[PDB]
Amino acid sequence: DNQFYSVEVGDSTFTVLKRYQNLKPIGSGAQGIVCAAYDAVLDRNVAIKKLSRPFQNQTHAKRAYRELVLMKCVNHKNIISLLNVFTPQKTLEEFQDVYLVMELMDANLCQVIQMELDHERMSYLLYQMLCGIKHLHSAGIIHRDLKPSNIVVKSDCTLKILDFGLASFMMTPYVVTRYYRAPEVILGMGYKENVDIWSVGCIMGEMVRHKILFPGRDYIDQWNKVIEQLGTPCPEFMKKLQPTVRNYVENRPKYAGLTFPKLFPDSLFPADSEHNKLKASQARDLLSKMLVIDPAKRISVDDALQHPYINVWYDPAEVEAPPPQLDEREHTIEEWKELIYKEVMN
Ligand SMILES: Cc1sc(C(=O)NC2COC2)cc1-n1cc(NC(=O)Nc2c(F)cccc2Cl)cn1
Repeated sequence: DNQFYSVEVGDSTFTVLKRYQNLKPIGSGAQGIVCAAYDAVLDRNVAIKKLSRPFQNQTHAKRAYRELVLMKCVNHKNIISLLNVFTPQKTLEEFQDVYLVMELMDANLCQVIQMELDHERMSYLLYQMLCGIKHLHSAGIIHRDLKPSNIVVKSDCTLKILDFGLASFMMTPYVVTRYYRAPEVILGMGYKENVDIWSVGCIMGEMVRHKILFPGRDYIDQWNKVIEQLGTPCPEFMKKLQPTVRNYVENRPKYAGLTFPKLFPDSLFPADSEHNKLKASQARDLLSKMLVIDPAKRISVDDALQHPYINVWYDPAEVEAPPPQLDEREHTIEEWKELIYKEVMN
């Protein structure tokens, strides 16, 4: 008789529509807790994400509102699409949580990165990330925070990006992962679409090396790892930095940088047959063109899709699609609560 029922999944209580049965924990990040469930109405398995009090603070509220609005806009096989959105609370006064429902995937890209992948699967996963980023860019969305935990895949190698990136203080224990951010984000520099190509390079490099390329406690250690491996950037890049940051960057020790065959040796690639030897040199070539500090010299998404390691998956039906407003204002808890509540109640 009650439209909703509640079940305990670890430390989180999930109050969901009775169509969703056999809820089980699968993962969790920071914005919310996630469960697998059987949807008895659609006769299919789904993933349910709980957003607890999204209006509680500016950081939570801006992301919750933006991702609800943008999700209804974008329509791409490599970008998340919601099956349902609901709240168990009946009024704005009582409104507390938002539940988002999507197709159930099998793993996040962090799990995939740990496995040895042949060139067929590695290049197909990179092709799909580039198709998804291309669709985001066509909709006027430049991501800037693409990372493995926000990318999901199924057993058949299909892939979907879960979030829309950057729009600051948080009193929670969870710290954000900054290892995939481009130099232009690390150094507050101004950016174009190919800021996301740096993140694809970091992901690709980690798939090969099975270790994060540019780790660090904060941007200080992270920038050191970038220059130690790729080398000190050109003076043309140095002239585009803001004066205070430019002084910091030009006063670090000078690094020549390691060659891409040295950063990614043949030992890390399946290099047995002539077919695989060519694919490994093509994979290194693409890494060489994405992991470029200066965005004026870094490869674009469209040119990355045309790279010989990627273009073996090209097809006009999914590379291109028909494109389609613009929100970014500060609000009180009450105003954010009503903006998110109105979006949940279409
Ligand atoms: C990372 C893993 S692991 C795994 C698994 O164990 N599958 C086996 C097969 O039966 C159990 C499934 C997934 N998976 C995660 C999502 N979605 C979100 O993380 N967020 C998310 C959401 F849920 C709902 C809406 C929005 C967002 Cl953004 C989808 N699939």
